Amino acid sequence: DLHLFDNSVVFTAEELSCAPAEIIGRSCHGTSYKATLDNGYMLTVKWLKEGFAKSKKEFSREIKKLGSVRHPNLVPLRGYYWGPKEHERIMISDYADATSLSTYLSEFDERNLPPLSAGQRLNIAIDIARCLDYLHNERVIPHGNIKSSNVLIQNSTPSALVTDYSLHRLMTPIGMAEQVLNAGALGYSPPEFSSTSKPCPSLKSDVYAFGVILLELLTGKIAGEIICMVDLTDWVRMLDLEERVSECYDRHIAPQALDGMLRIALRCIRSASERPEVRTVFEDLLSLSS
Ligand SMILES: Nc1ncnc2c1ncn2[C@@H]1O[C@H](COP(=O)(O)OP(=O)(O)NP(=O)(O)O)[C@@H](O)[C@H]1O
Ligand SMILES: [Mg+2]
Repeated sequence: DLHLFDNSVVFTAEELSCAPAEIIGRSCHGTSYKATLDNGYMLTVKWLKEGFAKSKKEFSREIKKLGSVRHPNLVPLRGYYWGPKEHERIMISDYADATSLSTYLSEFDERNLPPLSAGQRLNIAIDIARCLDYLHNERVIPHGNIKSSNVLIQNSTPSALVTDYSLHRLMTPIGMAEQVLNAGALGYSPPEFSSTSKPCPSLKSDVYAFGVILLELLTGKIAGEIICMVDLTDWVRMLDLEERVSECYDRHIAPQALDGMLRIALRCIRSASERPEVRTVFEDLLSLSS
């Protein structure tokens, strides 16, 4: 059983299974593969861990809502595969020849790549806020899985792409708990998640996680790395109170835009009640490009 949302990208279930496939990576959700169709079309084949996918009726209903979600800065979801076995729960999207933000930030020196300039960092940030603006305001659906590994950097336009959106919409409580736990471990969970036994990703949690991304863009540090002081967000928050915010900036980059980005990032990581709406954040990041 293979379902395609549009007639734009068409293939068989037997064509997908007999396609040259290579592992992209593994996560809390499951594993990602790159599949190359006969005509050159490249797809992302994301297998959800067994027990993570909701029952067929709910999953189909929820994923069709996600299938209609389209934005230039969001990677298109083309379909899904539902097989006779319990492990055969696959989400199918476009494949982008890119490098993720976390891979760029951590392994840029090892690779040929030059560090991201101050302008590129502002640009990535605007492309992400643009996408969340649309999700939050027009579709009223949270991403809920924001992390630097879900931000893709490509040479072609648009420079930044957001992937793996709204997965909590398709999962059992088991699936959702594993996602929240992993986001907590990586540092993307807001302070209100501590007060709940079973917290759910939301429009509010997205703005928090977006704040952590802005901090990774500004410092050049991955969110889950411990710092001698300890938390990335705590580091910046502790440095700010001690009048030492400038010291957080990546040594590979100070343009006023970085300070603008910092004031926005700090607003994003405040309590739910003081946390700005995503349109305000998008507009404020956008004013920095002028
Ligand atoms: N198209 C891509 N180009 C480059 N890197 C990618 C691409 N897709 C995924 N990656 C990276 O490969 C790894 C696996 O991606 P993925 O399977 O989406 O897991 P994740 O991003 O770690 N977590 P999640 O998406 O929430 O399940 C991550 O380090 C991604 O940043
Ligand atoms: Mg991903």
